[PDB]
Amino acid sequence: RVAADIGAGLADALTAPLDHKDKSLQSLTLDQSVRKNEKLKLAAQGAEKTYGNGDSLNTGKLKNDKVSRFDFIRQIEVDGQLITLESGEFQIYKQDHSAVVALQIEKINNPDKIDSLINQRSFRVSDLGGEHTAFNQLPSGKAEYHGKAFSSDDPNGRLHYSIDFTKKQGYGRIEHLKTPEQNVELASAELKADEKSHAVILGDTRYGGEEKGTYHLALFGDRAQEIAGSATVKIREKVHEIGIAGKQL
Ligand SMILES: [Mg+2]
Ligand SMILES: [Mg+2]
Repeated sequence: RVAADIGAGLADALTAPLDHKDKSLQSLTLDQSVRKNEKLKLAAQGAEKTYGNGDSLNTGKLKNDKVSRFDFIRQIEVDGQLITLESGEFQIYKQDHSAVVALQIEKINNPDKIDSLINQRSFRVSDLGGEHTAFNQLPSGKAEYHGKAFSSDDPNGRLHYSIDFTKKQGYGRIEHLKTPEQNVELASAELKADEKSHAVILGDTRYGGEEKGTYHLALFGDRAQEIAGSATVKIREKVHEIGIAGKQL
């Protein structure tokens, strides 16, 4: 009930201009969710907007600490035809300094009939952004983060994570997902700078006392108020992706 209470933010995000006085995070650049030859149509609450690579999503209009959901289609022009490559649901979790996007795919183009769709489900974490914390401007001390872990058909996992800025080390946990084996250790890993000199943590996921995949957490906010990113976990023969985001209380 509370999770489903997203106000009128979906229609508003699709139809309103960026207003930097709106509640932060005010916008997210869409880069991973739509590639340069593609277009992404998001629809909800009676509205629709077309996005291309590099376009801004107006997260300022969306509810904080909730997953906002949009129906999407992904299209491309190929050989004189407008082809739908994917259709599904675009899920975005909004915080004060950060946002993370996951895509639940429902249909893809038929590989043998490109202008028709077939059912084929998958789930991936795509865009991740906000006010990145500069690695050279990290806060002092330590911090604990609480928030959401969301995977395919399961938005009710929890994230708990601890960073010691002085030791430049982080570790944490994914809890409460319905699939037991998704509730991985986010094993201790080094806090370091990425290519853009942003503070990030790249670590292993573990379950059953073995490595099962990797996780990526980026720090956001001038005091690293928040973290957001993704985790992968291999369960049987399949790799599962999990969106994760949290904030200091
Ligand atoms: Mg544009
Ligand atoms: Mg930067």
